[PDB]
Amino acid sequence: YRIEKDFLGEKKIPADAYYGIQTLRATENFPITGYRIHEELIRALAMVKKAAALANMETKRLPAHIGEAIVAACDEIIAGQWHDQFIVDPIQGGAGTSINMNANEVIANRALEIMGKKKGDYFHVRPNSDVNMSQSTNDAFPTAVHIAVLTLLDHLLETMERMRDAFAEKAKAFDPYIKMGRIHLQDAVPIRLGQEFEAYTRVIERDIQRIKQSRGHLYEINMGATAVGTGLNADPRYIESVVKHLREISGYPLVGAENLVDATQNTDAYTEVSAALKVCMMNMSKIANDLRLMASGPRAGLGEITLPARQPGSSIIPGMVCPVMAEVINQIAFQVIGNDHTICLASEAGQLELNVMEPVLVFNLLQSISIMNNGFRVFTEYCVKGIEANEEKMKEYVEKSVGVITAVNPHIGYEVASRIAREATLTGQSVRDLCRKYDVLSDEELDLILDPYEMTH
Amino acid sequence: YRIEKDFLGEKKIPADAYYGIQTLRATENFPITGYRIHEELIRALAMVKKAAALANMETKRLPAHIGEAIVAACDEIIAGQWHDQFIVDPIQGGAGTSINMNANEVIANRALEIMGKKKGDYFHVRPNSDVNMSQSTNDAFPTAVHIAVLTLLDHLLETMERMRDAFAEKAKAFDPYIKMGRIHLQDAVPIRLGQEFEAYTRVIERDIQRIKQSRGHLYEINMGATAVGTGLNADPRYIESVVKHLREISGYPLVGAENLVDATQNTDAYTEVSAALKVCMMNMSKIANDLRLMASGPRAGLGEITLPARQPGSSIIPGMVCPVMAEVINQIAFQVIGNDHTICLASEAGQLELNVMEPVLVFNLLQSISIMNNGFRVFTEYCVKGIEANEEKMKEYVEKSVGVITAVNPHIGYEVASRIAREATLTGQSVRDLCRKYDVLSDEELDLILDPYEMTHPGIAG
Amino acid sequence: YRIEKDFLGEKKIPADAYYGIQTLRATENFPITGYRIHEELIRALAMVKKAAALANMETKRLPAHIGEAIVAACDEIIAGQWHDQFIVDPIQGGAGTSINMNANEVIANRALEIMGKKKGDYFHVRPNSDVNMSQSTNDAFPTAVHIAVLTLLDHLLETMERMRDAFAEKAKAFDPYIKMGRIHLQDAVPIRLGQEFEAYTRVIERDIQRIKQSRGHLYEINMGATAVGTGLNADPRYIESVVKHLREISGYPLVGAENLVDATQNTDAYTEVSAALKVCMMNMSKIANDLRLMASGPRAGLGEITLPARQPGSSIIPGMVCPVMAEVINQIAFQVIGNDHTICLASEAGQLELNVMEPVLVFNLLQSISIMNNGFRVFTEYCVKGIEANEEKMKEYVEKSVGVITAVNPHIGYEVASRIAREATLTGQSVRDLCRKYDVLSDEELDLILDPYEMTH
Amino acid sequence: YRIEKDFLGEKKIPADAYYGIQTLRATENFPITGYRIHEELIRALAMVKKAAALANMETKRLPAHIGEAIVAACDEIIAGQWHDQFIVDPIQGGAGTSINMNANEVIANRALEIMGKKKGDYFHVRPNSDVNMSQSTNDAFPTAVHIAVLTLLDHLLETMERMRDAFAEKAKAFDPYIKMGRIHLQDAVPIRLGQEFEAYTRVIERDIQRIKQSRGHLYEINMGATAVGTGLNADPRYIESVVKHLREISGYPLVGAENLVDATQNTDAYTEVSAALKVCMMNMSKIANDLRLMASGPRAGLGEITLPARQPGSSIIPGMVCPVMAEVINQIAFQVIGNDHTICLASEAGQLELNVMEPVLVFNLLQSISIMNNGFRVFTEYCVKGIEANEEKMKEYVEKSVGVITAVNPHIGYEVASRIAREATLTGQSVRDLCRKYDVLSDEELDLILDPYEMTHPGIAG
Repeated sequence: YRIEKDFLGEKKIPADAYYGIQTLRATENFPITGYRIHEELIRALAMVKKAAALANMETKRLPAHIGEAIVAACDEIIAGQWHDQFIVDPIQGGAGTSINMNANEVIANRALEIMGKKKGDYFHVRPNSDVNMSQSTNDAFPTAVHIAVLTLLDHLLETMERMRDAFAEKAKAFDPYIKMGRIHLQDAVPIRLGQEFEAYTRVIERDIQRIKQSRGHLYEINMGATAVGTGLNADPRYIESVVKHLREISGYPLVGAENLVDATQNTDAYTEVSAALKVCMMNMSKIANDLRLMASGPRAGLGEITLPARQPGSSIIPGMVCPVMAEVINQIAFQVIGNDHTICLASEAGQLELNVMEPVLVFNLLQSISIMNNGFRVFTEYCVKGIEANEEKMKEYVEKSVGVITAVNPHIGYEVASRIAREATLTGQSVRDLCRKYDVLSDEELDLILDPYEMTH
Repeated sequence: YRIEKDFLGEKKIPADAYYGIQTLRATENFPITGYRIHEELIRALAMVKKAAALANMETKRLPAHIGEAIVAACDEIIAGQWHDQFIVDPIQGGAGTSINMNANEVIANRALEIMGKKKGDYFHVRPNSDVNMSQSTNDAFPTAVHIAVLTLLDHLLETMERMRDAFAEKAKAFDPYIKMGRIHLQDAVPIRLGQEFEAYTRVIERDIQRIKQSRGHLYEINMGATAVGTGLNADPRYIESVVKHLREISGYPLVGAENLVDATQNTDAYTEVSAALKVCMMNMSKIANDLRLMASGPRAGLGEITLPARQPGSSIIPGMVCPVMAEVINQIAFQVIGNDHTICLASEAGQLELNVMEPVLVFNLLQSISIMNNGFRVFTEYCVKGIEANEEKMKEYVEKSVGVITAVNPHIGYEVASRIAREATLTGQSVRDLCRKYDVLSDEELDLILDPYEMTHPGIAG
Repeated sequence: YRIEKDFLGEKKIPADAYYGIQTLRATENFPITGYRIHEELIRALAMVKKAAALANMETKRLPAHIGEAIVAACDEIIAGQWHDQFIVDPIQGGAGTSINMNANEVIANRALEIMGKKKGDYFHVRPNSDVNMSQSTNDAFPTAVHIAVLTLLDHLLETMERMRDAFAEKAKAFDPYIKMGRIHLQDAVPIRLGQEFEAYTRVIERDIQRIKQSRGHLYEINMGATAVGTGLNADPRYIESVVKHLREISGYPLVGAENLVDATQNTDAYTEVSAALKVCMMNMSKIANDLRLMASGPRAGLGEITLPARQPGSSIIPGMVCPVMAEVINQIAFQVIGNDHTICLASEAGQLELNVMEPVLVFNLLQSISIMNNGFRVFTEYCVKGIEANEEKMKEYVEKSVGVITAVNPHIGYEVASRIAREATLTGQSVRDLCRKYDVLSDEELDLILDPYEMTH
Repeated sequence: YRIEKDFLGEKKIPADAYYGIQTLRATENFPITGYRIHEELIRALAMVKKAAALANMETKRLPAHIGEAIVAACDEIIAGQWHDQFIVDPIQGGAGTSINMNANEVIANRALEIMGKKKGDYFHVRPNSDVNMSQSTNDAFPTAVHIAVLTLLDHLLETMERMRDAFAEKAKAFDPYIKMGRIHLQDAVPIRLGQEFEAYTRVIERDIQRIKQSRGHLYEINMGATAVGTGLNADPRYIESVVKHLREISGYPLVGAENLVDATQNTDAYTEVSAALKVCMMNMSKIANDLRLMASGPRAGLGEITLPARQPGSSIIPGMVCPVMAEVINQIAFQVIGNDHTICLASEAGQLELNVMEPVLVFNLLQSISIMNNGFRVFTEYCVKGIEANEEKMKEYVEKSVGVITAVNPHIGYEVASRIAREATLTGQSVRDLCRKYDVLSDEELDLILDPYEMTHPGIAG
């Protein structure tokens, strides 16, 4: 077992632990969710401390002795080694200092090991002065967040690009199938199933464009802002360097933000991304609700489509297939939305030079992106691609629908057709037979006028 | 065009206008929605200034010649006269001072008229010193709000009490009608339409109880808190009196809040009411969505019920009758909810001794209660009461339904019924006719097992 | 008094009223808020019915007799005449049919008058068959909404462009004033007031760009979609015409949307705009909260700035100036946000070929835009432009702040300065005198190192 | 790697695993958050399956040899053994069937072990037929949730009861300390720090009462509703028993809900609790924001109080101690609220006889209650109890404060004090020293008028 000390006092650290006291304080201070910070944040945090070491060696302020040990340790965390040592709670006080410190304390103790030394020999490698040199919480943490968010969004757009492709196929596959369009859930006018799926396809096209764009503002990073944006204690040479390194390390077209005070106090890049995602899920939640409708049944329901069975839907009803893949999408949407409200609240709570609510914000932000990526992947494969149509059921609905009379409207007028249609719904007779009862159009005119393939117009 | 002044400068007031400069400033300062403050708040504001005058006369500090003129003017605003004059915007800066002052400047100029003077002759009847004596914005405005909110809530509960009665009838009416219960929209086991409507009836019973309770905290009023809650420069005798009067005037069992600092800085009474309403509308929005489904018609949908036509549903489709009464309920719910978020935000934004966001809060609060009361009234009368069943459509679904096999399960055993169920799904034949094809059960027996009542009670249908 | 009839029955219309029965039904059916539909929607509705008349004459299906009377009536409503006759409730059932009908019934009865005839002579001019020809609720109403929303957004961006200009001046004006940056509300490091106002200026720059972009999707309009998107009962010639007219009439670069089924069932254009606005107000609500802080006082408070007095702030405290212009901005933000939640809910509730919740949606959407435009206009003039600084109070804060020791950190190290800073806060002595007590830097090194104008970095 | 099958096909289960195929499917189907379902739900799930076994033995329909093995396995999960095995994702399709089945497949395979068999030997102990007898997803899962929610709420109220005690002490401690009340952040009239803390104390008192009440509706449980609420194929004797057992097992005064259709389709019990919590956190988030203000320090801010340092506040600024305990409260509030929106959305999305969104609902609900209980515990101990006052800083603000003129107003009159107040603002001198400069009041008199207690009670400070 180790022992370490701080203003507050002395603390017993497990000897296996690469994490230090400031992390131990925060695990005691903020036992809130007991989740762990997103994996992709840890990776990003390591990329930053590395670029920071690299830059501090380039400006001959950090000894290459220490910096290379740090760089070595970073590279391992980047590779995915020491994640289990990041143990602070995503929901935490101190504006994300206890996250920054968790990285500082782990990268140090593992740079020690790599110098052959032992953990807690902070003398050789110092969390504050060496790992975190030229840096504050207030530039490292967000710069990480920016890179994390970007990586996840890029995963998202891949998954969505695939999802769009999936819907697009079903557009083509179902293009020739005729069905009843519904409006207020009331039977309206003929439409082809495939036109509905094109509709889905295009809203998704748009979601992709909006989420793509949300990234633009993230490419700007506040590195070398230090405390407030003033960039005190940072050498412009370090600032120029640490960015180029971050650009190389990350593989992202990052750029120093033109105003550092601005990029340090404003959280609008995040609210913007969340906003784009919320929109996305509103759309998808709807499309989900549609599929669940059309798949209602299989007898006392619309029964226009069928979705791949993925599990026994019920515990007591034999032969129960529930639309569970859509359902999960619905539920995800409810998350993302609720998360947006958290994000927004947090974004607003900012005061003067710093927003201290960044943690819960980022927790929800990153969560939102991940959840969607997962939901979409499973939904693309397990449900969407496997959707099948009941054309005979769908054609039947057309053949027994008053609503076809919307085609006889420009010859007979809305008033003469409204009365024929009110009579047909009540008596339950075909529209054709009530047009021959009133003798309002001829039979050879009805064969033409009341022909279902009027969707194309 | 009369001229008035305050420590900022001078303004031209129309001479017709009973409202003063501080109101003019606010109409310039906050031209935001250009709505007018709720009618029921104006009434309440007048009730308060009246109780305040009455109390200030009773403690021999306001001259009876001025107070009675004020009381007279209040009584008219209560009766519904001078509402046109209230012209400040519900969304406004200043924590609701510009509302308080719009009541002060109108009650004064009309108490003037009533004592034979002319408007603007403030020397005699003073907005600040007389109308608003023993009072701050921070006690008059909320105390009004509390009375307003209570009156509207009481209208609401009457409307809902009536709505629950409406649903309850449809529970009884539809009690014998059998249909397919749905689960994930998939066909499950039989249920009677009336059981669904009892479900609606009871959630509403509960909504009523929650909204009823939300009122408790409103009965406490902070009158005589003055600026901050310390109650400084206000006489306990005035505080005791002004409450007593407000109780008589309003009709409500109001009580001075035990802690005035508390009742002046905390807005939790309001967030509490909103909360109760949000819950209410979640439930109703659901019930609405149900009805819209069950009325999916005319042919390509469930078609289990029909809701009264109230208008031509569509402009181009002949014969379209839409569930527009339910639809409006859905839309209201979305408001109430969004409003709760506004309310909550505003309630949280409080700092130290005062919450300055009370206006938008109250705007949304009062709006929510009103729009609900209205939505419910119209929905009760023009939809719920007029709902009818398609019992032959509903019974048909049962008769051609696989899930019915759960009811004849204990008399055939799981093995023999697993095969009858797999056969009925494939062939698509009724399970009754597959029970006498196999001749596992008698016709009389099947009458008793596939009884509307028997398939839908706890027990084994035997 | 007039009398009119429909399936439901006979109705007594005031004789003065240009509105018909279908409007009377809806005023009875939906006595919800008793507001009136936005003025700018009425204007838009008229622009549409006009383009529709014009197009129906061009395709020689509407008699020029009737159409020109309609066009005449439209032109007056456009000019702002008959607004008082639009009396249906913004929150209403029927997906916005009762709005469409209110226009139909007013434009007809006023086209009658302009033919010398009398109201209720629907025989001459028919609400359904003539005013509303080639049209459904489901294309007229949204196409209007699209034009309304665009006009209001354009007003908004003007107002905001002006607001940005206002902040930008204060950036320059306050550039030389030094103050204490605060972080978690704790005193941190020097910053210039003007850097704070640049921060405000740039977040606003960004808001403008996002709101500008939100418009793109609105330019696409679904005109000639009719019921469902299929475009049944609409002649492609009418479709081509009615757009070009709408483009000319409106003055907007409108375009027929590539898919009509898509633009008829998806409400993502609206959720997108709301989203952009919500973000905007999060930012502004913050900036507002900042100003109210810095203007706290005037004695027991920060007292770094002063805002124009705009009214007696209090009823009993003499000499009370409250930051009421900022406060109203805060309150507006709370609206816009809550409205976004309404909009989103409504947008999601869509089912199959139509979203029937469009009304409350549009009510909140249009409201949001208007409220902001108003709030911003008043806030730009009445508060922002008049903001004044208390430099002597702000300089004083610098001169008595431990936080200046962040500048002596790279020479002394974080550990030696953390102890000097913990001692100075407790004892309340200057940092200089505790650096000469420890003799850790010379006096000529402190004159340089602890010099406040380190913000520039 | 054992092999299992159901009507979809075959799967390879690790042999270590007590979980079955239906759980494996769901872990594949719903790899969403990769969180695990709350611990307290697992406990509850086990309590239910136990009461269910017990009841099915008591009604002579489950063999005692299987039931006791089940009961044994439940008791272990209750005791906290087999939680590792619960592996389905809180956010999942299927309305919480995959949770029910994860309990069924684990309790079975471990009841097997306990009757000497091997896992996968379902013949003997069957997930569906035995573990889940007399039960559907739609009664077991919610009944669990109800018990879970109750247990966490009871932890919450203990924590809050303690929190209110904490604030209440600071009310007493700080009762004599005078400071400037603020209004719109502008200086107003004197108030005592302790009055502010009593305000906090009482809002919390009220939060407790609201959360207490939210529980009432949870005590009603839908056990024996089976699929839809009709309760078909479940024996009233089982229903009477299984409740009785759940009451003993859980400790809670549970009761069979009068209407089972109602308690099966309505989710208003949950929206009600969330609502109460949201209100709570609005209040706390405010109180938090207050404390952060008053602790704005060290020099360039209010500096009226100090909160216990709990960590180095900053990484680059030496000496930075931040109000991190309050900050965490703020952040929690934002969660709870956002979660309420998720909950509400989900509650509304219900259709007809079942709400299939119950999982995300419950995930957020349970999360909200937990994170609150934790936030409060740590905030009570590491912040509230350790708060200290800067009474000389606070008294100084009073002594150099214009608003103090409201207190010496009745003894000088409005005319003479209007001029002393305009002079004190300009010159910046204390109003006490301007009262003896003009010699309008004696020093002894000023002691009594500018008394901490006198400036802050109802009355006239004389």
